[PDB]
Amino acid sequence: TVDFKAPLLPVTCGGVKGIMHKKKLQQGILVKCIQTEDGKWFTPTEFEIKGGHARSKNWRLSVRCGGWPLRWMMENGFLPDPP
Amino acid sequence: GPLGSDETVDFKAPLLPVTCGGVKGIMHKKKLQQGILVKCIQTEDGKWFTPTEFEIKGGHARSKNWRLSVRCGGWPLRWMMENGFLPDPPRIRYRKKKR
DNA sequence: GGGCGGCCGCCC
DNA sequence: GGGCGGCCGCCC
Repeated sequence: TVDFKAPLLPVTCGGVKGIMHKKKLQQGILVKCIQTEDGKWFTPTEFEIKGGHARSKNWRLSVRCGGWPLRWMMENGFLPDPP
Repeated sequence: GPLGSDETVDFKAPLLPVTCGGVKGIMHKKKLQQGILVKCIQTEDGKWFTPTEFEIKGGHARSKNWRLSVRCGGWPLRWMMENGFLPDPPRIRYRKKKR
């Protein structure tokens, strides 16, 4: 279940599940903000690689929330776009 | 279905009437040849668009392929290219140096 | 290095 | 014909 407004977002990338912490993402892409079910932590690009999508080189499209690319979440005000 | 419309259009002219959705514009072949990021399509209000900008203006952003969503005489621009009526624009506006 | 636009094959 | 995901290279 997905609440777009929640501080924690369930995300997927190539079938790998994670939990994204918006507060950590807001600190910039060098901060690990996505935690997988074994407790490990990933930056957005690291999670893109983890999900098999290294070649796409765009975590904003490769990482999904409820099936939506994170880019769509940013476009609709649900997720900060890190500067 | 896949064919063009019934209007007469000269496919060899330097300026082509193009359409995307309901939106009409004029494509300047000489500008398209310069590179894909060059504004080459002028709408009637005078505003200018690149091919992908024109696709978005025409309501076809989701298509992500101006070669099929932009038309001339009903024909997709891909058909115009396949038959030598339209150049395929370069990605960049200069010749790459030996690498 | 990273953002992001362009290409186009594959699906529906 | 609408749709969109995988891939990659241009450039800030």
